[PDB]
Amino acid sequence: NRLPYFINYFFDTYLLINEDTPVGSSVTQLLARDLDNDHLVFGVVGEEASRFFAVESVTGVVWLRQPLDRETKSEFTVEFSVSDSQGVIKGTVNIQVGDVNDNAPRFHNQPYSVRIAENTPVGTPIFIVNATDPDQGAGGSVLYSFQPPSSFFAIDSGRGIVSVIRGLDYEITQAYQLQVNATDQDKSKPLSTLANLAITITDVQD
Ligand SMILES: [Ca+2]
Ligand SMILES: [Ca+2]
Ligand SMILES: [Ca+2]
Ligand SMILES: [Ca+2]
Ligand SMILES: [Ca+2]
Ligand SMILES: [Ca+2]
Ligand SMILES: [Ca+2]
Ligand SMILES: [Cl-]
Repeated sequence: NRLPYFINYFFDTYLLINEDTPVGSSVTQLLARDLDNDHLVFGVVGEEASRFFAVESVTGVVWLRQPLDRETKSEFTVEFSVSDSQGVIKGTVNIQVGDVNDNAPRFHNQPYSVRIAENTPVGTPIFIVNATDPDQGAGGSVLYSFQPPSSFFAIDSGRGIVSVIRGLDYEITQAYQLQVNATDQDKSKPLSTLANLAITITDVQD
């Protein structure tokens, strides 16, 4: 009696599952060959595997039980089983959760407040802002801008540096309530968030 064996590509390489996959969704179908043409029955082995993947006994279709996330867990290995009526064969399948852009940039220590004198020289960096993004590639890289734009302050798109660009005057304007806007470079469906930045201006002699 000749034992059964798997054939699918994802026993040598890896199986990709995009993290947006609704639960109850089929992820693949396990395919095996018995040389003696036995009606094979498939299963899922382990408890790590079994709380993620349910396997249709006969068809070898594999579907998703608990939802996926790459922010939590990027990759993990799972072991599947196929029966010969007398003997179980199992094989190691490296899963890899495929990323999507489901995280808008997240600020740290907002709101923001700065205090500078009217005489602050033009080009003086006065604050630095930081927004993180955990996503993959352009989903997880940030670009800072003002919103609306400002005439008196700029912000470095790369490093999030708030510099002075037009000279200030206390007798004209004693405060400036700006909104820093952080955005990710995912060209198809991008995300963006806002932080308040309240620059108070201090009087001097003129
Ligand atoms: Ca056999
Ligand atoms: Ca996610
Ligand atoms: Ca993601
Ligand atoms: Ca993102
Ligand atoms: Ca990042
Ligand atoms: Ca003045
Ligand atoms: Ca003054
Ligand atoms: Cl805020």
